[PDB]
Amino acid sequence: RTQTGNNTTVNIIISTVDYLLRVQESISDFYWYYSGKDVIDEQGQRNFSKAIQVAKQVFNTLTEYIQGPCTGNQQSLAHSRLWDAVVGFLHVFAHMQMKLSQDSSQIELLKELMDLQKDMVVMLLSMLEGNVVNGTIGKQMVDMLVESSNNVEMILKFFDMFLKLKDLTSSDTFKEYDPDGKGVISKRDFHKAMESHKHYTQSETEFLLSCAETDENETLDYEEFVKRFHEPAKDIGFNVA
Repeated sequence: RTQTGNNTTVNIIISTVDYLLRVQESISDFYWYYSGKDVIDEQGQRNFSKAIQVAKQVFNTLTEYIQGPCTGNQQSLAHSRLWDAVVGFLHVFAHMQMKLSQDSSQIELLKELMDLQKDMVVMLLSMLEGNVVNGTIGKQMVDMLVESSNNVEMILKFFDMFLKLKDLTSSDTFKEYDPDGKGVISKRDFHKAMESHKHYTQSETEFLLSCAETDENETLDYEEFVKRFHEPAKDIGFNVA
């Protein structure tokens, strides 16, 4: 952050945030290019993976900058352009979560995105280290949240909808559909089960049907379904909570 003995000082901490903003703008633009298209092709999907890797590394670097309650670095990121990048990532996460989940071919891209989201939330938590009551960092972070109100709401609804699935699949009223431990259940039984559970609205039910890949027998493995969706939700939502 500050080279005391040197005649000239360069803020590497701020430069890292500048690069993070520059790369998040490119990620948002590439998202907006792929938003209209129904499917993301292989080249775009790999470019997403490469950009997510770069952004994850930058987020880890910022987290290492700010941990060990480094108050100077925390104050520098507080006044830097980090909040705009966080808002952009929040928008991208809120929309790619709803888009990629429906498709069954971008599972790895969804996992990479969830890991990036987890690292962003870890960076925010490290910002909130050594916090004081009515501090400036908390005020700026809540301002960022209020600015990104809709995206956080969509992310939280996503997390709740995929966290209730563990209770749904552990319920006995769903367990009677699969009397054995084979764990393969039909889409018709799945739709009847979630409607009987009645903790899911119609929109949530149809979204969960869409998020489950269909085979020739119209049967799905709810074990792999829940292990794919619940656990990333149980981690990232815990960090957000």
